[PDB]
Amino acid sequence: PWATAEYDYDAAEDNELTFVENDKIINIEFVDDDWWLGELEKDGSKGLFPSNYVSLGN
Repeated sequence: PWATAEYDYDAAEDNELTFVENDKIINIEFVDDDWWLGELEKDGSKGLFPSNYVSLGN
């Protein structure tokens, strides 16, 4: 599925995404309970992000 960011998230590590509220994260992979892997719609970057920063769908 894809999701919409509810809050800005700033990466703190090289393997993380950085995004702002309302950005879409696509091709989500549920690799962990608290951290998911995804791809930004806006630029194709991929990485980990804390799951509570997004909400699936629109």
